[PDB]
Amino acid sequence: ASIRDQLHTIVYRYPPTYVLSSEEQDLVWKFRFYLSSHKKALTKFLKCINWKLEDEVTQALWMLANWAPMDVEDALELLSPTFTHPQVRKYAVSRLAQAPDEDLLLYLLQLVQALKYEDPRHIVHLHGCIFNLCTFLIQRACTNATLANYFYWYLSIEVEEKQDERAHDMYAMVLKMFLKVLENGNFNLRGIFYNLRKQRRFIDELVKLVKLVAKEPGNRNKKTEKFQKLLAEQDMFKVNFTNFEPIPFPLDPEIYITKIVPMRTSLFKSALMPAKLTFVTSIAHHEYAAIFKHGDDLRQDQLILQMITLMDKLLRRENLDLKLTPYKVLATSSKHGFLQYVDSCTVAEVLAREGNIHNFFRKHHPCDNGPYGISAEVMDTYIKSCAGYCVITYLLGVGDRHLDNLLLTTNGKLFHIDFGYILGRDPKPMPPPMKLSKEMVEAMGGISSEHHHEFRKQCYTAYLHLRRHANVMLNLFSLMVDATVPDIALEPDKAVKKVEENLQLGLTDEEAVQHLQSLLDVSITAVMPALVEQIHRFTQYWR
Amino acid sequence: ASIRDQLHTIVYRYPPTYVLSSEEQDLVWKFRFYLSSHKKALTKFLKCINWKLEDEVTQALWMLANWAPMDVEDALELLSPTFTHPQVRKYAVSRLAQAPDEDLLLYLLQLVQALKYEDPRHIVHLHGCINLCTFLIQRACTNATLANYFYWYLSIEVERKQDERAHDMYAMVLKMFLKVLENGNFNLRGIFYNLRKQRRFIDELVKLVKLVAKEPGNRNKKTEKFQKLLAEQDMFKVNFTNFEPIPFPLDPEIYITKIVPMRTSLFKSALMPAKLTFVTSIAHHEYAAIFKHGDDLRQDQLILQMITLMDKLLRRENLDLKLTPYKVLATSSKHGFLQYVDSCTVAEVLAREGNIHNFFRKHHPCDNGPYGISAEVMDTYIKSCAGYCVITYLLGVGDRHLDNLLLTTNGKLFHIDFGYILGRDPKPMPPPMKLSKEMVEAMGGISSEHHHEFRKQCYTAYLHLRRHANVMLNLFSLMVDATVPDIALEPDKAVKKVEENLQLGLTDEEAVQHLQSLLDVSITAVMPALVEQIHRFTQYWRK
Repeated sequence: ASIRDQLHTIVYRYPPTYVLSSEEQDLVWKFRFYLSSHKKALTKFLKCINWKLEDEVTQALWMLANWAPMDVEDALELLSPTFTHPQVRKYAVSRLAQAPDEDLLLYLLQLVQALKYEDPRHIVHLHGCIFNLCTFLIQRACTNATLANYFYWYLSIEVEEKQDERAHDMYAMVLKMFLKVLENGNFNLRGIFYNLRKQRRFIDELVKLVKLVAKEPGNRNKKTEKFQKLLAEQDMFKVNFTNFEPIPFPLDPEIYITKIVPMRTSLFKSALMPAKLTFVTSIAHHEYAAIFKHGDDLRQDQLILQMITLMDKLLRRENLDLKLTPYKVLATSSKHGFLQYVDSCTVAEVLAREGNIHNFFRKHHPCDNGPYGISAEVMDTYIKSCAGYCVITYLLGVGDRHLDNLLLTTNGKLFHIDFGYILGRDPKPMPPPMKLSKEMVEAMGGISSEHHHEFRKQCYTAYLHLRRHANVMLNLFSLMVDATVPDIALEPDKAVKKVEENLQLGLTDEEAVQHLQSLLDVSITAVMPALVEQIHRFTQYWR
Repeated sequence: ASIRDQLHTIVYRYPPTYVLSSEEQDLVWKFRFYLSSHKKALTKFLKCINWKLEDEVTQALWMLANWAPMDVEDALELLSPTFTHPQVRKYAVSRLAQAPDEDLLLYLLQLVQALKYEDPRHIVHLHGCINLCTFLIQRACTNATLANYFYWYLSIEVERKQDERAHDMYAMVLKMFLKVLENGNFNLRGIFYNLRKQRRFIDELVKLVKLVAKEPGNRNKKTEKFQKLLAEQDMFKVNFTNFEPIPFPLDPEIYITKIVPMRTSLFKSALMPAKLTFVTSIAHHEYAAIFKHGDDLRQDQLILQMITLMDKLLRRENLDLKLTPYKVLATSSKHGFLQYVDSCTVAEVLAREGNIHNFFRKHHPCDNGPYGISAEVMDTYIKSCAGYCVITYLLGVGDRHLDNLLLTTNGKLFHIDFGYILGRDPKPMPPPMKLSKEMVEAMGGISSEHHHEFRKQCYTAYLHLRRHANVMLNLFSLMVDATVPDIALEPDKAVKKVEENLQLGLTDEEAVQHLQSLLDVSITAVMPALVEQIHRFTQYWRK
């Protein structure tokens, strides 16, 4: 019908986790038969059928075979715990199979959690065969070396020591099966297996060394000295850190390492003391650095970093480059991992060493002409980084921000780090909704500036695009409900709702921008002491 | 042609005071030939041609005469010093001829001011005889209320070294007008007889009032004296206890027979206003007015004309914000009349009845009513609030306090007194928007449905007025040499101050955002909970 279409388009194209559809179910259904407008339609169609009858199930399943094929993002929802039925799940797996590896890696973290939701019987039967989704992950991980790397590391965190007992047992089973398939396959499959073993041996020895450093009494500098001496001690360990045979790096399976440089290694002023390491690579003695951190479970951080990477990709697709830095994390075990090292200086360091951010930029990229005697791109990128981070931190509810927590680079970028507080948890009783240092606002030229205005403009458009891609972020959050990420595990059932609450999906675009602006304004006013003075004066007016 | 067609629609609909299109006006010239499309086309056309010297002129008039006739507002701009051509002004005055008497009444204040602009010759040759001055006179004679206001607006102005000659011109003009009335027919003679009747009365009331001031002492003492001077028959040229019916200078439709002495009271203000009760010719109806001896009232009367103009525009849009444009006229500098509306000051309401709701509750209590108040009173309150906030913002009205704002039993809120205009405040700060704390509680505070409607009403009033910006700007233009206190300090800046609050550069949503921002600061300042929250947010980055 003429209007019939709009009532339905709002349903295909707006609600994402809504149970909202009810009567709609009967109407979508009657129209379900004539027109599968979009893949988006299909996810919606699915919701009403499995509701009870088998007669309903048979008709719906046929509808599915012919329907315009779902997008991976929607397929993700299908692996979700809400839909029991074997045919829809086979279907979700077929949709992923169609996907390219790069896309598969992004989601993989979620797919590993997705495993929890499949029937154990499929997993036990495959175990029986060696001694769809699960067979699929193994089959594909074998196909491509970097995928295998991630698959392995994700499975290991899961396997190591109520319903947990059941889930651990399942993961243990997947790992034994994956490892046994690899040992057995050919040159290409065995090659993968040998490499994983080399990483496994290397990390264990690395862990032994860090523990010795941890034990040695002393301040940062004395411990770092002990750490440097240890690396250089050859054949005190099962591995010789000064030389080894090439091992694909767990953060980046693409780079082999072969060496560490004992004297280049530092420890962070951070309170857990991360090593930095340098390695050399298999190529032309290149360096890599990474961090190695031995205090917390990096899982919450990989989730957030995965989230930042995803958002960066979506904005980049729409031709919005907020110059974000989505660095790499893996955890090894809970309690160790790596993180990518990006050349950066924390804001507090910058403030203490140079008077203020502008001075810092100006030193690295002076341009007499302007904006502030700083080359424009640097100003432009600082502005974009700020807006991307401000919106992304708000959406994900990142708490516990401070001057140690934000960093800068020489190019301009700002980014965040250390995502221990997430989804509105904070060590302090307050917000602000938006997280901006007085220093960051001053860095922008203050309240009225070609640049500050530019910063707000960027937040709003960033916000609008992110809102549009709510389906993927929400589906991914849905799969992390039993995830063993601390902040999520406090009320698992509330986590997705909170992300969704921030997305402000009810509101119209014009309305949503006003909302962000509102949050932005309180935050900036409380941070700037003249604005607080102005409010003090206004109260004073009415007397 | 097509996109260039859009750039054309851009020039007509958007600005009234732009210097725009200098190299570009000849571009407008090119498509103007074929496109005397609509009225707004014209005002722009004239701006381009006339800047150049001698033949552009003859071509333009042929074009003008051929042009789809100009709207009356456009006409207002043509009277100004920006256009000095005799022909164009003739045309502008022909446009005025088209206008209804009511529209004339409105513009007539600015129309009187318009006279200051050329030509001096017209006045002197019409005087010699014994087309703008002529027009105004001819029409004053047609309409009795028109004539009334014309007379009063003239007599104030006749009561810098180069401003001294304008006075001369006003004088020449008033007397010509008065002479036409003397020499006129039955009807003109009648109006004239009535204007004179009004003078004597004004002078006799002035004498009485001066004598109340001459006596020194208490407020009760001065009222006693006032009552006695009114009751004293024939100690004055006019007997105030009863006199021959005269049309009220404030409201020419009403005639007055007498004043009631015992009913008169004096106002709280240090300079002490008198409230008079008048009896009218009809059904012993009574009229209440205020008579003020202290200050020149031209500033109050501009603001009220503007409030009245604005109300009409809104209501034409069928937005009735339930503003109250009480009529004001200044007889002379240092005395005039004010329409009186039965009202209670907000300070007065608050001291007498604890809070504002109690006041509304006293008069219109409904048990299922919002606040134990009738639903309609709460609505009329919200709307008046909204209306006034925006109008006050636009006109930059200062010196707001709780004696300045009064409430009716009906729920309307309105602003009483316009000492400070166009941004001037005795006090050093805004707030840009004026809301007492008590007013917001009266709405039931920020998290209420009424407060939301109030804001929603603000934005909407604002958007609409923006659309009618041209009328207001032109009205203001003709007020540059006005003899209003606040225009006189910065004549050149005055128009620009109103135009700036209109924010025409902004697109509609940006405009709404802008207004949200001002409302936000203004309301936070006032509410202590909102201030404390800012305290806590500031505290967040401290440690």
